[PDB]
Amino acid sequence: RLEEIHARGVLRVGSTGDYKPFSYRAGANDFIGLDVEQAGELARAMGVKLEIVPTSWPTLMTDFGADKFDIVLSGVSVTAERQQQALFSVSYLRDGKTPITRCENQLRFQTLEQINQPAVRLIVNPGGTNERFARAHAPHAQLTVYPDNVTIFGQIVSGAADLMMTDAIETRLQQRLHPELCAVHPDAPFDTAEKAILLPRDAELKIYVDTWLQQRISSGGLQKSFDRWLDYPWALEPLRQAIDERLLLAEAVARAKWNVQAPIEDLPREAQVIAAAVQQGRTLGLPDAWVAAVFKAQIEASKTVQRELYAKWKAQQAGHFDDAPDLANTIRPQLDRITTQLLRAMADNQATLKDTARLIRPLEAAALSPAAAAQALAPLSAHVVVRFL
Amino acid sequence: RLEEIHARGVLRVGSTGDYKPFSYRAGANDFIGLDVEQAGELARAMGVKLEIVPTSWPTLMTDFGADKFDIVLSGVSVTAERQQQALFSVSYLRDGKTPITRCENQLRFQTLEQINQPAVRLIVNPGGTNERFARAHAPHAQLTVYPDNVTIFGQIVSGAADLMMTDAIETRLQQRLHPELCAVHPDAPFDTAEKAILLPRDAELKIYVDTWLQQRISSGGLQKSFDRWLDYPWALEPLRQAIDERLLLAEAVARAKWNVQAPIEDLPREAQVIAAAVQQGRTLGLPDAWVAAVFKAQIEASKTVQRELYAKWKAQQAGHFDDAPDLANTIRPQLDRITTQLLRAMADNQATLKDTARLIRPLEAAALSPAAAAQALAPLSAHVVVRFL
Amino acid sequence: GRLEEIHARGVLRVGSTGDYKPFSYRAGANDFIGLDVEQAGELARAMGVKLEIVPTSWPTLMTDFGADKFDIVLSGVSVTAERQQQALFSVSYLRDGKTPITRCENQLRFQTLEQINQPAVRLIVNPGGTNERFARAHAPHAQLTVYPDNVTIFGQIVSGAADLMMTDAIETRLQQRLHPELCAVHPDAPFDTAEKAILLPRDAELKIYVDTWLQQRISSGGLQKSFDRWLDYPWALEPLRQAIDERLLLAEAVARAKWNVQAPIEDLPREAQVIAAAVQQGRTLGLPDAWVAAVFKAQIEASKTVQRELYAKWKAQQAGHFDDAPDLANTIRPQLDRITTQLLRAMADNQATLKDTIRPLEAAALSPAAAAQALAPLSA
Amino acid sequence: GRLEEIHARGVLRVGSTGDYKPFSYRAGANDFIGLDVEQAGELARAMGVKLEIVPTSWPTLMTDFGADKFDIVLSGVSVTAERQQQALFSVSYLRDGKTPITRCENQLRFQTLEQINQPAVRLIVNPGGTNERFARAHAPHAQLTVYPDNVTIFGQIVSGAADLMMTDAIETRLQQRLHPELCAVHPDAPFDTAEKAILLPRDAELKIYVDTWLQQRISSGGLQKSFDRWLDYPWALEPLRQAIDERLLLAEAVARAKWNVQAPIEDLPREAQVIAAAVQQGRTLGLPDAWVAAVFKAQIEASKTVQRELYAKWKAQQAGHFDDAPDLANTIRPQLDRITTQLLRAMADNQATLKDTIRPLEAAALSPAAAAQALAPLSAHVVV
Ligand SMILES: [Cl-]
Ligand SMILES: [Cl-]
Ligand SMILES: [Cl-]
Ligand SMILES: [Cl-]
Ligand SMILES: [Cl-]
Ligand SMILES: [Cl-]
Ligand code: NA
Ligand code: NA
Ligand code: NA
Ligand code: NA
Repeated sequence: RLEEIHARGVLRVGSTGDYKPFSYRAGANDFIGLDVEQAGELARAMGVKLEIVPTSWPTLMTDFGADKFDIVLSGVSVTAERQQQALFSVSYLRDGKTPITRCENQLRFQTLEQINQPAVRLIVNPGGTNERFARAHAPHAQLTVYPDNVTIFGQIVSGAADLMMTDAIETRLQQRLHPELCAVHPDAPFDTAEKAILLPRDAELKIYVDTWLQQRISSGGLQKSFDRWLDYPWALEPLRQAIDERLLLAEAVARAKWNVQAPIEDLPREAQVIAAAVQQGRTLGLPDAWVAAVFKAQIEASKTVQRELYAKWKAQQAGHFDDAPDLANTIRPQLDRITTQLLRAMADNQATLKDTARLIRPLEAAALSPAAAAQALAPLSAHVVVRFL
Repeated sequence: RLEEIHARGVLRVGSTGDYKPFSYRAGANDFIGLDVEQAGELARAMGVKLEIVPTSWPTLMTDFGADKFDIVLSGVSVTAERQQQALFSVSYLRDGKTPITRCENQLRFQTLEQINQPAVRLIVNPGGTNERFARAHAPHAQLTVYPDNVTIFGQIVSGAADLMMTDAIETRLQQRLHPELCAVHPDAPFDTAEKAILLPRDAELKIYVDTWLQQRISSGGLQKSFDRWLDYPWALEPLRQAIDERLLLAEAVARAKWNVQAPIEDLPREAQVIAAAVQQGRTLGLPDAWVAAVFKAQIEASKTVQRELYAKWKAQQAGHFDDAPDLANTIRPQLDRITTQLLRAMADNQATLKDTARLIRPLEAAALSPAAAAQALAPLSAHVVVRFL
Repeated sequence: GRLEEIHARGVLRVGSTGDYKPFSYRAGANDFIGLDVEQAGELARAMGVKLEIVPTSWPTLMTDFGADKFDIVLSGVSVTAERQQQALFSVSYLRDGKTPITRCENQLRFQTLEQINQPAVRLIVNPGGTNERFARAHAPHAQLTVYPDNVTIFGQIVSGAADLMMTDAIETRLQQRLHPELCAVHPDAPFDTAEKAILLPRDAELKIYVDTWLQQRISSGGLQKSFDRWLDYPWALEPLRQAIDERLLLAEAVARAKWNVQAPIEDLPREAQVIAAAVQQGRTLGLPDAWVAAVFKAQIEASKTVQRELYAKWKAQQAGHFDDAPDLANTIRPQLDRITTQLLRAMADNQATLKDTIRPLEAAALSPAAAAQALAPLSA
Repeated sequence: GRLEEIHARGVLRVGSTGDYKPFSYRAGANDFIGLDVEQAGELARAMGVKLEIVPTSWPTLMTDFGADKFDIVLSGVSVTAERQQQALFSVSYLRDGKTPITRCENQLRFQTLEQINQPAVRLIVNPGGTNERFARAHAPHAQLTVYPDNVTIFGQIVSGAADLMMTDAIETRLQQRLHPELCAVHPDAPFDTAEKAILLPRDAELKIYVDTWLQQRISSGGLQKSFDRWLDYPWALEPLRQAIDERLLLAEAVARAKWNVQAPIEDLPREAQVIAAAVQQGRTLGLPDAWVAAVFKAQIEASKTVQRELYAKWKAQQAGHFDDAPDLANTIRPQLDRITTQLLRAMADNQATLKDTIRPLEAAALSPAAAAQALAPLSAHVVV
């Protein structure tokens, strides 16, 4: 197998994309997380390209049998069912299952006895170890099997189920994401399992991966990676998406203004944007001085992109952009939607935004203008956020 | 002393008003809580009126020495400094100090050793046992002293301090109020203290109070009171304040409209109120159908008050109300402020509003119109809140 | 159960340290006395069962609890959080806490925890305790010897071997009476507060039972009464009683030895010497002679009653020679003279206490008549 | 410390149950052997300190840990969450878990947990264990006897007293060799998974030390090697050795008794009868007589060497009469005949195993020469 990879020139890696902090699909061709980073390092070490292949827990082993990928790096628990068809690496992590529920009912679900009874509405994603564990250790409970995820933890928030039981590390993270949810004794889970790399029945590969892993572990490199991706501000990932998406749109804004040969400064639009942001921010209890600064920065950043393009296009004496979207009817609506998103992210994650060596990953739109990207983030640096509050 | 009370005809009771669930000043002449209810029962038993006298922890004993009140019922810990000047009753409760912090950092602050070091930002209210305990058992930490005890737990939510150490029962409550906060091992506090009634140096009174208390305890009456005031929806208390204050203003609205003999229906104002509420609600992620229903009800309730008054005043041939405030300039502004408050309370406490035998205390404005009061609350009954979500 | 498990087993097992007058004192044997032993009694009666005191100590307190060696603990136990981890408590029957005890000269040297907490000062505590925890927390700079017997620990202060101890203010009220040289430091204004309550296991129905019982006792004045009794109780007399007891138990050996040589029981020379020597020694302790003579006459007559009963028994059995019987002149009579000393010193301390004024001696097992004889001149 | 406290104290204290071949077996005495005893050894050497095995058991495992009876535990301990509460673990040196073992006829009767979990079936486990927890969780309906000795528990299945046991697949691979009548049930496909690792105390510097040590051992093939050694190790011979040992230690009593009557050491009648009776009994067990005779000749000659050494010692001391010396005819010789039985049965089981292939007997304390004599005809070459 190891030769087939070297020949094909590419490591195909299964990843569910549903399991923060291991493997998350933020969109696009944009997977992030611990096990995505590791897949990266392994590819580099073999001297080949990486390809993430999407999978899911229900489809995991059938996708393996169809040879859709070479390995799976996705916070996979070593289990015996899986050992039937597959090899595993040495473990890189030790975890296992603990409950997550609304913060009121933490005491209602301390024990498997408390949990295993017909009163209780249990929820799991399908295919999983999470499904197997719920069927084995809580049969009497009422089990809905809910075939989506990231939004499965919504079902508990909204009272539609009572609790879920999942890996204690998933639970530590989801309690940060949903403040209304709480992890149940995650330092003392109900059981133990290894996390390791799913491999095919090929011993030379297993030896390769294991040697690789043991090196990474002993040298501190995995420990480092674990620190990064747990202290990673998963909560700020929407905030980042909003700032990012808004800036990338400045390209379209420029195209449209260019066609009408509008000037870049549009003082009416600036006043409205800021005035409307402040109003919306007051309803969310944000202070106005700060909201204004934030949005001033967003505008100034946009305008830097615009100015760079206008310069370029004046030099070209460029003409008319044919599939440029409408400013009033398409674009400006999108921008106003994002303003909302951005303000809400500011409102929720005021604490998370004061931590300092817990820091966001870099914007896509530094590709477009690194200067503009800096401008946009400037008033969300911890020091100014503390300055305001 | 017991005779001086009977003579004066009034029991003067210290209460800090800062310590849910014992003693809270919701405004006004409006104290509520366990120890306010108890002060009530003691007054009744002596056959006298109750007067709450405001105090605070910093002023507690000086206010006692100035004979500003007879006793103090306010979740007061028995301590030796206080025993110097004062008697105590028998205990009605046994507690003591445990940390509260963001749900992430539960594990960071399990122990006093973990807590007592210069990295950590500790916060306490002044005057207290809480201040004395933090100075004695955690000197190396950074201690900000933040002189308002109701909004102090905001400072932790918002990352401005790391944790607070306070009575484990206060911590049980504040974790319910702020879902993002979590109590640290409140079943296993760092220490123990009695809660009891602060009394003056007079033995006949002490015997009276103690006999009273022992009766209340043995008969189940205190146990009952404890159940009530812990299951009391403290979270919904602002929501209730907003609905209440808004309805009480309908009295002013009627006075003003009466002077101009305006009609009660104003369909423009109705459309604007609802339209503006829905908009604001969208920014808070409330669903619009529900916000509209809620506010329809608030309007219909206002109009019921108006109609009752108009009828009354036609019968009286009442004249002109001289100090009636301006509708456009004074009143309608206030109403719009309260709309904001009300929406935010809806946004936060969607879960709390689905619990059913945890129910709010009755509105002040049932004095004005019980029918209107019913109308206003109707679309915040659990069944309709669940119907919408 | 738990309340049912007790009713079934037919016995209430109660922890008691036996080291903490006036709550719980082990005078020997199966012979516990004090406030909390009396209370354990009343609770047993109320449940309609027998009482069994189970010995414990402060260092072993909670491990003994976890091994289910007893049902409850009644022993002047402070409510503390460590103990609340494993256990329930009753309602408090007392509110107290820690205050210093020191020699009466140095009362003013140790008014405050600042005065106390410094490296000059020699502090002493019994181990296991709240007393140990409090000394470590509130006086770390002082020099701390940990002295593992709580009854004779107050001797160490008297004798200058430590400067002070810090303990429950009620313990301090008592020990200042027992050692006239020691004085309680502001016991009406202790350094802190604690509840005393009954340690219970994690069973709510029992807690409700005990609490209802206790609240009754408190509200009716019955606990207040019990407190008055057991503080005004003449604790001073307990060594005197131990000495009379030990001396009488030796009459068994005396008889064995005399039997082997078939000596007669009455020995008028020995009687005169014993009394004469007691009186002399008593004069040095300022005891009046008439009284010492009476006391020791009684002790002699009591011894002889034991002897006579045994001689009768042994004549009937035709018992032979007792092989491991100690020598009279060389082993036994020395021991008797040692105890005479102890007995006289106990008399000398408690001359006042013996105007005010009892359960049986251990040696009522041997001869109840002799035991009566021995106590007779400590009436009145 | 902790690593410093060990270096200071000069000794590594290691828990071992002594009940779990091939990891940890207590043959007696201060005589532990196995994979994890060998490893404990290597770790001690690496720290530059002496080893002390501290006995423990599964029921007492964690309480003994909390009482600080030892530093670490190396005993084929599964990583479990209960244990993680009080304790750290090393990296795993093995991945295993539970599979059935039963008589070779009933292999097909117990393929699945469904087949196993029902009231017809007589299940057996040792207590304290993961083995007990797993049987209670995954097979409640079965009849569960809890049999508190883990070495002879597999006898109960052989003898039909229970139907099967469920235990670590590696334990099952070994016990099927030891009892030919028993068979492992799909040990390449267990019902579940667990790590084996070293139980450590809450001290991170030590954990780093042990882990670095272990990762080296693993990556270099040294643990794989050690696994091969201790599975191919002739465990069958350990009872045989116990019987030779016990029999020789009795020669001390034999001498005491003969000394009191000043009997001579050589007794050619007794020799002929011992050998004659052993051969007869051996024929019923299908042992060949020539070999049994050799073995027992050696046992006799070895006994006599002990006797001679003691007689010499006692003549020099002019020792007198031994007062609590047992009777020869009535107490001792019976015991010797009981052990002969044991010894022959151990020979009968391990005829194959005695084509392969030792440490000292306990009775080298008594006479090293005699101990050599006793073992001499169980060198391969004499099994001609
Ligand atoms: Cl998994
Ligand atoms: Cl207080
Ligand atoms: Cl405490
Ligand atoms: Cl205590
Ligand atoms: Cl006295
Ligand atoms: Cl195990
Ligand atoms: Na010290
Ligand atoms: Na005194
Ligand atoms: Na053995
Ligand atoms: Na069963």
